[PDB]
Amino acid sequence: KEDESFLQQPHYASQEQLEDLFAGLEKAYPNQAKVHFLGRSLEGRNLLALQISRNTRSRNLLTPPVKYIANMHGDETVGRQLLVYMAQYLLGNHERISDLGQLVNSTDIYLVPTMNPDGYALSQEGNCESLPNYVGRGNAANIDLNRDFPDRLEAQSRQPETAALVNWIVSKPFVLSANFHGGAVVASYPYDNSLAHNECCEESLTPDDRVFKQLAHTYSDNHPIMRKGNNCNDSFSGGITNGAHWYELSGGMQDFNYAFSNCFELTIELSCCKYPAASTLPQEWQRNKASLLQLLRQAHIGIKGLVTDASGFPIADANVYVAGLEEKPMRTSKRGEYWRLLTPGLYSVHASAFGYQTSAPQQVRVTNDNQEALRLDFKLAPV
Ligand SMILES: N=C(N)NCCS[C@@H](CC(=O)O)C(=O)O
Ligand SMILES: *[C@@H]1O[C@H](CO)[C@@H](O)[C@H](O)[C@H]1NC(C)=O
Ligand SMILES: [Zn+2]
Repeated sequence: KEDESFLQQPHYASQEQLEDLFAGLEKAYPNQAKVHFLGRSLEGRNLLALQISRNTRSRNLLTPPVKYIANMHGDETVGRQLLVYMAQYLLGNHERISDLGQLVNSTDIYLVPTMNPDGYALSQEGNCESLPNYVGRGNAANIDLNRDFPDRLEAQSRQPETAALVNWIVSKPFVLSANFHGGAVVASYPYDNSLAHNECCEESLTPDDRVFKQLAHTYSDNHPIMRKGNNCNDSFSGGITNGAHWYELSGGMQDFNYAFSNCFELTIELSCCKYPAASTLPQEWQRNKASLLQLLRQAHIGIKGLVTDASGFPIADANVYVAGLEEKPMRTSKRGEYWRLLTPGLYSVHASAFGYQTSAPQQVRVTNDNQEALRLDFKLAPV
């Protein structure tokens, strides 16, 4: 069975240990592991993302790009190690274990163990609670990166780390995403704030709330402890919550994904203790293992397709609308691809684009039973 050797030596991987491991994977696995440079922190540390794919050279048409980010708050560390574990796990098992082999073949996966090296470096292993000043939580300038992203409710010069990720997030048609935090145990989804700007305990839901709730439940349902809902003195029905309803915050990465791209990002809290000890890590792995795989496979629900010429040629930046979800259109990729995550049910989908007559609508029955999103294409005539 499984090659999970990465557990035989519980410890937190340093910046050097991380760069070193990502290079090894790249040479260990020439065609499926590739390292991407996103940028650098204030203090020179590399912000890196390991891509895993069927073929790292390109992205197969209609393969969903997805990302996992961790450790944006430097003192919230478990997610960090879990992503380090995932990388090894996927690679070293994908040819041996069918499910995984199939996961990897069908999904374009990016792993970012840390997004705040400087923050991490300043944090102290063992601290369940953050430090004085919230040192380690924010970056080297002590600003909270989860307040530093553009807000949907209203041109860089943010923190290096923010800017890097902003650039990245809009650079590819990411379909699904999650970022990991510590302090509590719960699956949180958009929106994190509202026009009312309420302190807490008031839902600020998303047009795609159903799907979001399905995503959050996918992770929590598969997490033996999160599923409970009464962790760290918190009470979260079904182990999930709306960001805003928990408490509002502005400038977060989560809502930035949704509002400025196609991407559907969840916020996931892994532990009550922000920075637990290594010996804890092997347990955290076994719990989150299923929830991290199953969530990834949620990037396959709904539909996907091509908006194309009469020349049968891809229209980029086309819009694909779903009746009742018209406030969140999908914008096609340069190759005219789109993936529209959907809850089970039946929908009328249509596509439009400037200089093109808006397509006639198509009705589709979305059962999320099969391995890959239902194909559904569009040809548009120029006006
Ligand atoms: N209440 C909302 N909107 N989100 C909770 C998750 S992010 C939060 C908690 C964390 O850092 O883990 C933060 O402070 O950024
Ligand atoms: C994944 O891709 C490999 C190589 O293309 C192929 O041999 C295999 O059938 C695919 N599916 C898996 C690993 O289940
Ligand atoms: Zn956090």
